[PDB]
Amino acid sequence: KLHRMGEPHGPKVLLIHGAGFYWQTCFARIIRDLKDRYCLLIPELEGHTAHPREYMVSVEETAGKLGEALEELRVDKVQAIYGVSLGASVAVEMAIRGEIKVMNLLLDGGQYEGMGEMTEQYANIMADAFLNLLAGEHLPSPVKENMGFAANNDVEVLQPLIYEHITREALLHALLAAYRYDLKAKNARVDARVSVLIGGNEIYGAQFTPLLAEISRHPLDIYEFPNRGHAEVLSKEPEKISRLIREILN
Repeated sequence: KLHRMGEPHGPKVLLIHGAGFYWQTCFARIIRDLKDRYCLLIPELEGHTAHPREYMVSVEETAGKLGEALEELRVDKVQAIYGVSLGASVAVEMAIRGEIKVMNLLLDGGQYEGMGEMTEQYANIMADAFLNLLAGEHLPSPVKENMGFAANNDVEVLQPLIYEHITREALLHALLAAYRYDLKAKNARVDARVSVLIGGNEIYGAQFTPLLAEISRHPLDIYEFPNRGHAEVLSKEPEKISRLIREILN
């Protein structure tokens, strides 16, 4: 389930949303800003739809299926993948598999550790936290502070990104996939230039940049956004993501 907008023959830009998000609300403004010129391809993560017929199994299987959807459209090269949160793990995995050639990765709030048997317990907390946002209830400490929302702006920032018809099972499976992914273990190398977007209020925003740096055959570009938390630039200034994509693609 890969949605296609903008100029079909234009350069290809893939936009991959995160766990609990929705393709159509995550990237509305970005699509509007780039559709004049770019071919925007926007997948739905498994189960992130009104009537889900399946749920996510792993970052690897989601990346594999996406590569097949791209092949359907005869897309074998993309100029950029932007991925937010889990979507950044799917982007990286696409760069590693190599079915499809990837020139640039823009990774916003990626988490790539691989929690092994703690995966279940973290997924369940985060699942509940995210659904609670739909009630306007705040994230539990220390998650709230770690994600960069000590000002209690987590509801105002994240609530608009949570898919309003998401089911807990779908969200949970996506989070299990997110937390299970272990990038270090792959001993991977990517050709893509990697750019990392980091919100300055994310307490551990830079934790994974060393890992990404040994993966890329090219130096990393880091983009810092001050007083911003996890996915805050996407939520409230997606137009800066648009500008950055255009800039990197020149």
